[PDB]
Amino acid sequence: THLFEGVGVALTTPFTNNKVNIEALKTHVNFLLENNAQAIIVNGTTAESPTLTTDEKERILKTVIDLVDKRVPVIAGTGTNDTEKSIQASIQAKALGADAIMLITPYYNKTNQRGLVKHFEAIADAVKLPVVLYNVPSRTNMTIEPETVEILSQHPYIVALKDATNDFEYLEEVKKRIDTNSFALYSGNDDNVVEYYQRGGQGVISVIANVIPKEFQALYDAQQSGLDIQDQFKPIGTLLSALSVDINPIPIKALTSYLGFGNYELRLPLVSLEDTDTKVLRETYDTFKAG
Amino acid sequence: THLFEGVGVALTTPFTNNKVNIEALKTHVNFLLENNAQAIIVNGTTAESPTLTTDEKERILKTVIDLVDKRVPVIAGTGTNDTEKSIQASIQAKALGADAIMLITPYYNKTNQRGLVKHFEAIADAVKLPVVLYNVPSRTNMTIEPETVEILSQHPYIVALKDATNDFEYLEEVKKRIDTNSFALYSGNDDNVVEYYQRGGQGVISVIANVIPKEFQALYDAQQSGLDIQDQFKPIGTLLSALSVDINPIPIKALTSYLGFGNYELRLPLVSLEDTDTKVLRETYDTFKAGE
Repeated sequence: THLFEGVGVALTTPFTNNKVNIEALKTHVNFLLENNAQAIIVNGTTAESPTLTTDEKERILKTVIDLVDKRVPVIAGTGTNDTEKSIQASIQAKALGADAIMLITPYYNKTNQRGLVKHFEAIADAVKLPVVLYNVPSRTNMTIEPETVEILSQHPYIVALKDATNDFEYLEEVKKRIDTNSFALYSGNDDNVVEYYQRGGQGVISVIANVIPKEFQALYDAQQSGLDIQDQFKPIGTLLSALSVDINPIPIKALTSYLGFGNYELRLPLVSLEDTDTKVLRETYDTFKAG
Repeated sequence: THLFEGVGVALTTPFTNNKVNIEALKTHVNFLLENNAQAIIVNGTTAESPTLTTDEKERILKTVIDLVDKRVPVIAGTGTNDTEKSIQASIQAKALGADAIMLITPYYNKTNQRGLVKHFEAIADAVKLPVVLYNVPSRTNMTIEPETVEILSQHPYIVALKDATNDFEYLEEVKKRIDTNSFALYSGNDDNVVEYYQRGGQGVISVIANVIPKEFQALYDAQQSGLDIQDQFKPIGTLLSALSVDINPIPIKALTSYLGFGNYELRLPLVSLEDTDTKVLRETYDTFKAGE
């Protein structure tokens, strides 16, 4: 079947004075579960994984796993641009209790399509746990071509794709090529959801659900039931345009902190929004909530 | 005032049965020095730094430094998308004796221009060695804006830019803003050197100079003496076209192994060329050499 359907949260990392704050992470995760998140996706870029130490990643994953306590799937981002290191992080995540792992394509080194297959399959064979492929060309400069998706979807452990392609010709080429009964397609881009849902996607792995999980999941449920969400989505679109102001997770963290999850901090090389922009974004959020 | 001028080599890592071949590293570095390479850039993408263990990176850089023995600068690629990590690798590089560090912009996470300054300067302040900034939007998806390049050149230890934008309006905008007498502009794209040299660049940091260092440096020496290199470049251009068959360093290692620097191996996620393509590529090298 599927790991989940609807909204997964690309969970942010709460910092206090540059330290991971466990009490706040616990509080955030519980807030997510209570507000209908269908999965917690851990240590992705939204969590700033490129600057987390291996230890922090481990502390964060175990905390999430143990708190969530089997309530929804916990999906650990473990792939990096190094295949051996990816195998090892994946193996360790399995041992900690992850329900699944998520593997970005290589980046910075990149690789070719045949090299992708080798890489993804090496890790999936080693770990034998559901694998969510992650394709985001605006951060990797490479893609998982549709024919590469069919090949990979044929692997018994590789069951899903987070597609932040934001390219609807590519989604259509992928659907023609897989079986959604057993291979799920999740948008990696909050603001394409109305069309992504309408085109047969299984849900979304979401930034904005870090702070509006209830209304984002409720948007999914509405259309799944047969309703039109094109207009319903607008007030959310307005909030998403405000979030456009800088590279994720620089803006979203202004909102997680605003809700009391960590201070407003980002680890170098990221930097927090300046005062003016922080205030505007928070106000745009308050405005969404009143309505 | 520059670290070097002309051709620096983005050094490739020699693997034999998936292990760094130290004697081949040594033989290769002497080959480069003897064919007038002007600098050696260690542990970059061309060296497959993303798949090297911390141990390997360090054995590789210690070998190069001790062998080069201060003959040309040895510039350690140390930057990564991770500031803190980048600082510690850079302090370790200095302690092994590197002359300069190279610091690509962040990638995957990326950052904005303001954060770029904080990233590069925090490393620059902490290591206190000459820094070469490296901008390669086709692998990072971000850029160091000309006005950002300007700001960073004020920094005491930021002395150069390896520029792989392959964008000449960009180049001219950066020239307008910095002083090339004290801030060097090195191309990072082997195939634009003819234009890069006519527009006042200080050299190149090169992939193909892994195997034809003598020719590639002589091409620079030629235009520098006031000779036109446009036509003289073509045979080199022909070889580079053949090198674009796949993603660096996948093709170049088909040629370094060919010259006996390691076997033709790449660490996953990269894979070697199919050996049919490996054959075409080697013959094309051979054809370049025979033309001589």
